[PDB]
Amino acid sequence: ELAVDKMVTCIAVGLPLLLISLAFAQEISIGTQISCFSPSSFSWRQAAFVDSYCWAAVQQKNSLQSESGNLPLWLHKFFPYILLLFAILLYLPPLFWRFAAAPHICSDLKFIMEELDKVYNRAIKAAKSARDPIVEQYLKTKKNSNNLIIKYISCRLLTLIIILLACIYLGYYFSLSSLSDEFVCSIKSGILRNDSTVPDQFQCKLIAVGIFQLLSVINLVVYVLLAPVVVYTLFVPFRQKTDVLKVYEILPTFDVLHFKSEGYNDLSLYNLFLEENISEVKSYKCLKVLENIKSSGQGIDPMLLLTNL
Amino acid sequence: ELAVDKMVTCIAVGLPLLLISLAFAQEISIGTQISCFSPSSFSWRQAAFVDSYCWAAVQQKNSLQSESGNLPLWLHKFFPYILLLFAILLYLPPLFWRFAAAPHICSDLKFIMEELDKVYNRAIKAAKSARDFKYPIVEQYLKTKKNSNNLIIKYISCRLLTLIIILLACIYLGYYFSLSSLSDEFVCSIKSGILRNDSTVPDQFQCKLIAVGIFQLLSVINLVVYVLLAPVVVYTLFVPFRQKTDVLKVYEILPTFDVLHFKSEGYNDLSLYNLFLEENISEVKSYKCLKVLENIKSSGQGIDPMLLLTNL
Amino acid sequence: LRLELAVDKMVTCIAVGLPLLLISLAFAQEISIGTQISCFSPSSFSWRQAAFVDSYCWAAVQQKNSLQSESGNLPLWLHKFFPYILLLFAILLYLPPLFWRFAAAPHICSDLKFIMEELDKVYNRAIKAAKSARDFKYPIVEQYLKTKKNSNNLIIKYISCRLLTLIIILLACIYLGYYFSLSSLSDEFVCSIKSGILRNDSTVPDQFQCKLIAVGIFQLLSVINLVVYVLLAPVVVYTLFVPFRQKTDVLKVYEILPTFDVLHFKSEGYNDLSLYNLFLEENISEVKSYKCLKVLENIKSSGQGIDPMLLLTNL
Amino acid sequence: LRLELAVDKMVTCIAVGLPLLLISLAFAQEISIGTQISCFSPSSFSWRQAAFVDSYCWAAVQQKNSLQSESGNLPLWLHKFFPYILLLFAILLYLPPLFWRFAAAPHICSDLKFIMEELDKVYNRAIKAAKSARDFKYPIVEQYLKTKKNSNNLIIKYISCRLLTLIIILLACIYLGYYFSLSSLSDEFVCSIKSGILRNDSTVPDQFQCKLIAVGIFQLLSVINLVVYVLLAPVVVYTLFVPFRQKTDVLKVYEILPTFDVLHFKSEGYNDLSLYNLFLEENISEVKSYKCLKVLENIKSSGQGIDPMLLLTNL
Amino acid sequence: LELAVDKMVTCIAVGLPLLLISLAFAQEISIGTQISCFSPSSFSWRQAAFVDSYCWAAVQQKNSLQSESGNLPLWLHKFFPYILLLFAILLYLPPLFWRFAAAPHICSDLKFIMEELDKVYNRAIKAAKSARDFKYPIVEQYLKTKKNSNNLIIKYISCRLLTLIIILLACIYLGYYFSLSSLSDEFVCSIKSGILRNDSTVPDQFQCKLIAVGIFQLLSVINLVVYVLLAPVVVYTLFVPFRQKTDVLKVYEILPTFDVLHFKSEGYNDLSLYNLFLEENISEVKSYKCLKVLENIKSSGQGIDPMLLLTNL
Amino acid sequence: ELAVDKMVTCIAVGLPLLLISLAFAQEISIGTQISCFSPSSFSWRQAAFVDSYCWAAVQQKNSLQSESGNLPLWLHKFFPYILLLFAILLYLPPLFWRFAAAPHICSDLKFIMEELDKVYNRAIKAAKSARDPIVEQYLKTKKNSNNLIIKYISCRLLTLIIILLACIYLGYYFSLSSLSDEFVCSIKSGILRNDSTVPDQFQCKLIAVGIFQLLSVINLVVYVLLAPVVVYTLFVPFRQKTDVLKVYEILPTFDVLHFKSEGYNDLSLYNLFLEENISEVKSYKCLKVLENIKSSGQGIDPMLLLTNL
Ligand SMILES: CC1(C)[C@@H](OC(=O)CCC(=O)O)CC[C@]2(C)[C@H]3C(=O)C=C4[C@@H]5C[C@@](C)(C(=O)O)CC[C@]5(C)CC[C@@]4(C)[C@]3(C)CC[C@@H]12
Repeated sequence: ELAVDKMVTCIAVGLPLLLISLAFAQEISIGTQISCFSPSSFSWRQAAFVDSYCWAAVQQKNSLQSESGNLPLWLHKFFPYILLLFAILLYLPPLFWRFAAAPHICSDLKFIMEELDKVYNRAIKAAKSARDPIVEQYLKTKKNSNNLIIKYISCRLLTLIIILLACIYLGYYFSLSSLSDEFVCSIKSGILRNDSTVPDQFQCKLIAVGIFQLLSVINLVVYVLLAPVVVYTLFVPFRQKTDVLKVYEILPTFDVLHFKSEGYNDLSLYNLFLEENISEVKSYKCLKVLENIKSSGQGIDPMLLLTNL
Repeated sequence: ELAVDKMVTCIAVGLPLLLISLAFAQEISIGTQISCFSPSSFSWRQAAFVDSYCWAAVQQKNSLQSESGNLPLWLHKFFPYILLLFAILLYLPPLFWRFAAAPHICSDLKFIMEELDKVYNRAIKAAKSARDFKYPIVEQYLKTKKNSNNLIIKYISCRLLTLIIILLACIYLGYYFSLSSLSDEFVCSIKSGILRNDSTVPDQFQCKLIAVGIFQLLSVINLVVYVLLAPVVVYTLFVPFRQKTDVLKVYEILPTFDVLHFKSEGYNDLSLYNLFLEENISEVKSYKCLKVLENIKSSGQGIDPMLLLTNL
Repeated sequence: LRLELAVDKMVTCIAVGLPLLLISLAFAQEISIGTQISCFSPSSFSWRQAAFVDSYCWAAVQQKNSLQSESGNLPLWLHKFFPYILLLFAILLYLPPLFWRFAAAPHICSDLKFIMEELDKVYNRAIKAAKSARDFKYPIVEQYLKTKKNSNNLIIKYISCRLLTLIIILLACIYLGYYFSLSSLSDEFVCSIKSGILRNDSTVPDQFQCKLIAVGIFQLLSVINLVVYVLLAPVVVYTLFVPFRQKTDVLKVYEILPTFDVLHFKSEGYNDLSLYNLFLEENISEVKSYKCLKVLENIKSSGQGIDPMLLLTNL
Repeated sequence: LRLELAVDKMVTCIAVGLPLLLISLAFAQEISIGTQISCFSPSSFSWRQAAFVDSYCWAAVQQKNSLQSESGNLPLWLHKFFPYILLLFAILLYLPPLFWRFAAAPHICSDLKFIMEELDKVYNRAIKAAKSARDFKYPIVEQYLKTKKNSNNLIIKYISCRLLTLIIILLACIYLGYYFSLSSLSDEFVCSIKSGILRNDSTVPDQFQCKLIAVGIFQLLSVINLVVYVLLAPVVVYTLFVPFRQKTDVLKVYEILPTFDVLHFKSEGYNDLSLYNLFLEENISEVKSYKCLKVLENIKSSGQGIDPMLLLTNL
Repeated sequence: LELAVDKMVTCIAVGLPLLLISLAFAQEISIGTQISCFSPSSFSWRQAAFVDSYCWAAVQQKNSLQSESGNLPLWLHKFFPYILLLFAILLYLPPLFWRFAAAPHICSDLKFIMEELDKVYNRAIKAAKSARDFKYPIVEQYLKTKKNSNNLIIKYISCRLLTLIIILLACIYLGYYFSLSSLSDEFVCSIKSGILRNDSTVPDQFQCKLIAVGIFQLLSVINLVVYVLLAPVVVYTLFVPFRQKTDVLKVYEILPTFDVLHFKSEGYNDLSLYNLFLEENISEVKSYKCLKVLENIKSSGQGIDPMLLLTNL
Repeated sequence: ELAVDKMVTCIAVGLPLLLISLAFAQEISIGTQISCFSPSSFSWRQAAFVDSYCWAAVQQKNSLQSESGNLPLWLHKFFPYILLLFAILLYLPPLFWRFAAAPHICSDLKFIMEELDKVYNRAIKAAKSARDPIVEQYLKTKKNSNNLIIKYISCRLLTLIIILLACIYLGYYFSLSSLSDEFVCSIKSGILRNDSTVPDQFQCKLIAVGIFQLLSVINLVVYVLLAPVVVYTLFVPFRQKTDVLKVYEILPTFDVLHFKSEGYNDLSLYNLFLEENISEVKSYKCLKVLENIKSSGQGIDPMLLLTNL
C-alpha cells in the first residue's frame, strides 16, 4: 500500500472515528442527548417519560412541530451512525485492495525483483569471468493490460467518491439553523390525547448538537484537504518519475531500454510500486551507488561493478 | 478464501454487528428502552415498577393491548438478538467451508503448482540438452478433478447457505423495517395478581418503546446492503461463469506438456480448481515466465522454444 | 533499525503524550467535581427543570442570542471545547512521525543498512589484506556519500516533517497562551432559557447564572503544556538546522584503512548527505568495525604504536 | 549490558514509583469518601442548588475575591492541585534515567565489552606464552583506559543525570515538607456565591462553610514521601561521589600476567576513567579470565606456590 | 537465583497483605462508604453527605471528634489500608536484591564452579580412558578462598534479617489492631467549626461509625497468624549453616584429577552460602549426576569406582 | 505437573474463584449486602446510617440480637473472603511443588531421557557395525531416597487436608438455617441510647446469603468429588503401571533389568513421571513400535531395529 494511500486511508477512516469518540465520550457530554423541560408539577419519572418520548418522537412527524422541519431532527440522531458509516465505506476500498489487488501486484513485483537480482548476478558473473530480457518483455506486456491498474484506480475512485459524498453531507450538517433541537414535542397520542394534567406541548432541545456541527466542520475541512491528495493519487501516470530501471541499463546482461512511461496502463502502476519497493533490492542499491558515482565520471561502470563485487 | 468471498463474509457479518453497536450509541440512546408514563401520584419506585412490568409484559399477551399486535412488540424488544443471530448464521458457512474444504483444495493446488514447476524444469532441461516417462500426470489429475463435483459442492453449498440466510435476513429486515410506527406505543395494564382489583393503580398505562426508530433506520440500512450483497453471492454462486482466461493454455507451448487445456463447461470441481489456479498461479514462477513468452508471441517475432531456452 | 533519532523520538513522545496525559489529568476523579456546567436554577424549579437549565445553557454557549457574557461568546466557545483542542494537537503532532514512519523509512533505512554492510565489508577486506601482508578496490560507499549531498530529496522529507512539527508546536503554543490568557471570570455567563414557547412563560426566570466548572484546571494544564512546548520548540529548531548538528565526523575514523580512500567529504549543505551523517552518527555504534576503529583512533591520541599494527593485533 | 547500576536502578524505582504509589493510595476505593469538596448549603437549598454551591466553591478556590480563608488563598491552591504535584515529581525524576538510558547507555556498553574481550585475549595470550615456555605485545587496553582518563565528558553525563536527580529530589523534599507543614485547618474556607446576578439575591446566604476533603490523607502521604526522599538523597549523593566508590582495584589482579604491563593507573579523578572503573568492578565477574586470576590472587595470600606455575596448572 | 524457601517467603509476605487489601474492599464485603454519621431527619441529602465527609476528614482534627478510646484508634483505621501496602512494599524491598542485578555476585562464580567441575570430570575420565587404552585443584582453592570472605553471605543474611525485622514489626502492628475494641468507629463528631459554630439548626454532635473496620480486624488477625507462621521460616532461613547438609562435593572425591578434600562446613562465611547454592543448582551439572549414580551404586559395592566411571563413557 | 494434578489444582483453585465471581454478578446481586428497613419517617441518610451501622454491628454482639447467634452473622459477612482464602491455600502446594521439587525431578528426568537416547544410539551403532548401565544404576539409587517423592506426597497431602477443611467449612455454612441472615439490630449506643425518635430495633436481612449457600453446596459437591482423586493421586504406588523401561530391555547395550516397582520411594514417582514424559523420547517411540512387534513374533528384534535406522 503506497505511503500516500496508507495515510489517506488512515486519515479518512480514523478521523471520523476519532471525531465520534470525541463527542461520543461520556466526559465530553453533559448528560442525555435531549432535554425537554416538563412542568414543575411533573414528577421525576414523568419528566423522564417526556424526554424519552420526544427522543423517540423525532421520527413520528405528527407528534413534533419544528420550524426547520423533521429532516433536521432526524439528521442529529443519524450523525453518530452516519460518521461510522462513512468510516466503514472509506475503509472498504483499501480492504478490497489488500484482499485482491496486492495479491496480483505482489506476485508480479516479487518476480520482477527476483529476476532483477538474477540478471545482476549473471552480469557480474560474466564480468568476473572476463576479469579471470525476460523482465523487460514482462514489463512490455504489463503495458498491454491496464486491468491490474484498473483495480487500483477503481479503489481510489471509490475512495474519492465516498470522500466527496462525505464532504457534501458534512457541509449540510455543518450549516444548521441549530433551532431544530429547540423544536416542540407533544406527548398526546393514545390515552394521553384528551388528558388534561399533561400540557399541550413541551420545549425540547437536542443535547450535544453544537459539538456535532463543530466536529463536522473539522471533518469537512480535513476531507476537502484530503480530496486533492486522492485526485493526485488517482492520476497514476503523473507520479511515475525517476525511472528506476534506468539504473539497470549499465548491465551487459540487461538490454538498453527503459520503456516505462506515458500511459493509463498497468505499467505505470508497476513503475510506482517498483519505485517504492525497489530499495529492498540489493542489486538496485549497488547499481544506484555506481550510477551516483558516475555523476563524477572518474572511473568506469564495469570496472566498479567488478571491483565492487 | 476468495477475495469476493472474504469481503461478502466481512460485510454480511460485521454489518449487523456494527449496526447493533450503533443502535446503542452512548449518544443516540436517551436512557431506558421503554417509558410508560405512570400517574403523577405514583412514586418513583412505582413508576419504575410500571416500566419494568410492561417491559417484561410485551411477552404476556393478556396484559398489553396494542393496535398493531403483540408480534411487533416482540420484534421491537428482541431486535438486537435477531441481528446477532443473523451475524452468527452468516458466519457459519465461512467457518464450515474453511475448516474442511480449504485444506482439500490447498493440498491439491500445491501439488499442481509443484508438478507444473517440475514439468517446466524438465521441458527446459530437454531443450537445453537439445541446444547442447513423459506422462501428463497433472493433466490426468485435472481430468479426474472433472469427474468429482464433491470438492466444489462444498463451496457452492456454503455459498448457497450464505445466500439463503442473506435472503431470510432481507425478508426479516424488510418486514421489521416496514413498521406501523405506532406499534412502539402499546397500552399496558399492571393488573394481574393482587393488583387486579386494586383501585389506586389506573386501569392501563401508555408505554412507548424508545429507540425503535433507530432500529428501523438501521434495519433499512442492513436491508439495502444485503440486497446489494445478494447479487454478489449469486454471481459467486455460479462458479462456471466466473472462470475465464484459461491459465493452463500458456503451458501448451511446452514439449513435456500435452497440448490440451481440457478445463471448462461444468458444475464440477474442475471449474473451482480453475478459479483457484487463476488466483494462486501468479506465485508460480514457471507460469510467470511462460506468460512472458506468450505475451511476446503476440508480436510473433521469434519462436517459443528459442525464447524459452534463452529464458534460462 | 530504529529509524528515528533519539532526540526526534523524545520530541515526538513529549509533544504527543503531554497533551494526552494532560487531558487524562484534567478529568481525574479527584480533580473534577461533577458536571462541567452548573446554572443555579431557582428553588421552585424541580430537579428535572434544573437539569434542563443546565443542559440548555451548556448547549447554548454556542447560540449567541441566548447567553450574555461580559467577556464574550468566544471565551465560552473556548471553555466548552477545551478537551477537543488538546487531542487535535496531539494527533497533528503525531501525524508527521507517522508519515516519517512509513514514507521516509524506505529511502533511509535501506541506505543506512547498505552503508553499514559496506563499511563492515571494507573493514574485513582491509584487515584481510593486512593479515596477508603479515603472513577491484573501489570506494563504493564513498561514491555513495557523494550522492547523499547531490540529492536533498531524502533530507527534504526529514526537515519537512520537522518543520511541520515545529509549526504545529508553535500553533499549539499560541493557542495555549491565548487560552491561558482567558479572563478567569469568563467561565461565568448569564444564560436565558426563553426561546420557543418558553419565551413569554412567566414561571421561568429571565436569566440564570451559569458557571463553567473544570476550567481553572484547563488553564493550569494549558500553562504547563505551553511551558513544555516552548521548551520543546528550541529542541526542534536546534534539530531543524541539521548542517550544524552534523559533527564529530564519523567516517573520519575509517580513513586509517588502506582499503578505504582518504576522504571524509561529508559537511556543509542542506542536502541529504547531512541527514545521512546524522543517522550514521546515531546508528554507527551498532557497527562493530566502527567500534574497533574508534578504539584504535582513541589509542592514537597517545601515539604509542601504529594504526596498521594495532589492527593486526586485534585480528 | 544492563547499563544501569543497581543502586541507580533502585533509586529510580523508588523516586518514581513512590509518588505514583502514593497517588494511587490517596484515592483508594477505601480512602476517598466522595467528592473532594463539601460546602454545607442551607437546608432550604435543593439538591442541585447544593451541587452548584459545591462546584462553584471548588472552581472558586482560584478566584480570590469569592473565598475568604484564614490561612490564605495559596493553601487553597495547593490543596486543590494536590495530585498533580506528585505526578510531576515522578515524571521529572524519571527524566534523568531516561536521558541516561536513551543516549549514555549504548556508549558505555561498547567500551566495556571491548575491554572485557581485550582482557580475555591478553589472558589467553599470556597463558599460551606460558604454555609454550612449559613445552606485538602492546598494552592496548591499558592505553585505552589511559585515554578514558583524558575525557571527563563520559563521566559528566552520568554525574549530570545524578545531579539533576538529586536536585529534583531536594526540590520534592522542600515542597513536601512545606505541604505537610500545612495548618490542617486551611482546608476549611468560607465561600460566597454572590457574583453576577446572585450578588443582590436574598434567598442565597452570604457565605458557605466549605471544607476540602481528603487533605489529611495528602499530608500523611506527603510526610511518607518526604521521609523516603530524605532517606534517598544521601544515596544519590554517595552515588555522586563516583571516585570515592572506585575501590578494590579490579585490574590489579591482571598485573601478574607477563603479557600485561604492570600498571593499574585507575584512580583519583572526576573523569570517565572512574566511571569505567565502577562499571568494570560490576561487570567483571562475567569475565572468566578475571575469575581465574582472582582465584590465583587469593591463593597468593598464603604465598605457597607461584603465580606463573599456578596459571599453567589451571590451563 | 532465589532459594525456593526464600521465594515462597517473599511471595507470602508480599502477596498476603495485597490480597487482604483487595479482599477488604471487595464489593461483596463493602456495604458502601467507609463512614456513616446519622444526621438528623431534617437534614437534606447533601447536608448528611457533608456531615459524613466532614467527620471522615475530622478523624484527624482532634478538637472536632470525641471518642472514648481516643483519636489514635480513629487514625489507625484510616491509615490501616495504607499500612497493609507499606508493609508489602517494605517486605518486597529486601528481595529487591534478587530483582536487582546481584546474580553475578553469586551465580557467575557458581557458573564458573560448575564449568570447572565438568572440566575436571572430563579430564579425569580422559586420563582413565587413556589408561584403559598441571593437575591443580583450582576449584578447591577457589572454595578455600570463598571461606575467607563472608561478605557475599552477609548480603544474604542482611536481606533475610531485614525481612525478619519487617515481618516482626508487621506482626506487632497487626497484633495491636486485633487487640483494639474498635468502638472507635462509634466515636462522636461535631461539625461546629467556622461559621457553623454558633449555628442552631445543626445539632451539637453526630454519632458516626467507621465502616469496614471489623473486616480490617478480621483480616489483620489472618495476616498476623500467617506472619507468625512465616517468621520461624525466616529465622531458620536466617541460619545458613544450619540449612546445609549432604554436600554435593563429597561425590567428586572419587576422581583422581580431584583432590580428596571436601573442606566445606562450619562457618558464618560465604562458603556455606555457596554450599547451599551448589546443593541447589548442582542437579544441572551432568558430571555431578553421573558421579552420584556411581556413588549410590557404591553403597552396594558391587562395581569398582574407576571401572564404572570408565565403563559409563 | 501430572495431568491429574494440574486438573485438581485448576478445579480446586478456579472453582472458589469462579463461585466468588458468580455470587456477585450484576444480574445476580441486587445491590447492597444488607438492608435494614428503617421506619418511613427516617430520611434517606438516616436509613443509610441504619444499614451501615448494622453491617458494622454484626461484630459488636451487644447491638444485634439473632435467634441463631452471632457466629452465623460473622460467617455471613466473612463467607466471600473465606472462599478466596481457600483458593489461595489450595494454590500454595502446587506453587511449592513448582520451585521446591519440580526442578529436582526435571533435571533428573531430562538426564534420564538423554541417557536413554544415548544408549539407544549406541545400541543401533553396535548393531549397524555388526551388519557391516549408568541410567539403570541411577534409578537403582533413586529407590534408596524417598525424599524427592516425599515432597510430592506432602504437597498432595496438604492439598487433601485443605480440601477436607474446605468441605467441612462449606458443609457447615450450607447447613445454616437460611433465616440466620435475618437479625434484629439496634442503633442505640452512645448518645442515641436514650433518644426517642429512633425505634428500639430494626429488622435487618443479609443480602446474597441464599446465593452464598447455593454456591457453597456446589463447591462442597465438587470438592467431595475431588477428594477421592487426590487420595488416589496420594497413593503413587497404586498408580504406576505399564513398566516403561521394559521396552528398552531388548537392547544389547542395555542390561536386562526393569527394577522399578513396589515402594513408597522416589523411584515410583520417577516411574510415573517417566510414563508421562516418555512419549517425547524418540528412542522410546521406536522401541515401543518394535518392542510390541517382538511379542508378536512377526520379526526379530535386532533385525527390525537395524531396519529402523
Ligand atoms: C441519584 C438519583 C437520580 C437516583 O440515582 C439512581 O437511580 C441510580 C443511578 C445513579 O445514582 O447514578 C436515585 C434516587 C435519588 C437518590 C433521589 C432520591 O432517592 C430521593 C429524592 C428525594 C425526592 C423528594 C423530592 C420526594 O420524593 O419528596 C424529596 C427530596 C429528594 C431528596 C430530592 C432528590 C431525590 C429525587 C434524589 C435524592 C435525587 C437523586 C436520585
